[PDB]
Amino acid sequence: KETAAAKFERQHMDSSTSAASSSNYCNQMMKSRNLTKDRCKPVNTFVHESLADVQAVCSQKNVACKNGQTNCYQSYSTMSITDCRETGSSKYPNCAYKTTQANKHIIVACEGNPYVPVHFDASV
Ligand SMILES: O=c1ccn([C@H]2O[C@@H](COP(=O)(O)OP(=O)(O)OP(=O)(O)OP(=O)(O)OP(=O)(O)OP(=O)(O)OP(=O)(O)O)[C@@H](O)[C@H]2O)c(=O)[nH]1
Repeated sequence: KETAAAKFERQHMDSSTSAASSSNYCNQMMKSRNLTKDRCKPVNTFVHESLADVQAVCSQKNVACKNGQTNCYQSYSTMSITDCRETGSSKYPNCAYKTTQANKHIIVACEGNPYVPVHFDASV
């Protein structure tokens, strides 16, 4: 059974220098990571850092999660990321995405023991 930490790696982890793909990165990535199987996931960020660097964020700046839980953490460093946002014309199961590359501070929710990223909350 897929753990929350494993699901965070599948949905958000793309360790590389930055986005690389043969075509539209977000279309290819959201499909291959199975983020378009039951619905078009409307917004999804990929993080192009090492897993260790992303896991380390669970000990960085504690911030309120958007839902009001208090187990969110903001990276001290900017981080190479790629935002995927569903287009207006995208309708499931023909999901389409616009790709936005950025360097931003990420905000993740962490849980468990070991305390590890389980949710991507925002970037700033
Ligand atoms: O900059 C951003 C903003 C958001 N995300 C997403 O990332 C996931 C985190 O991972 P998870 O394990 O958490 O996965 P899930 O992907 O199942 O989402 P959650 O259960 O956490 O709930 P939620 O945040 O309410 O999103 P939904 O996708 O259910 O739909 P809505 O946008 O509300 O549409 P609506 O207007 O009602 O039709 C989602 O929560 C969501 O935050 C990014 O990547 N980057």
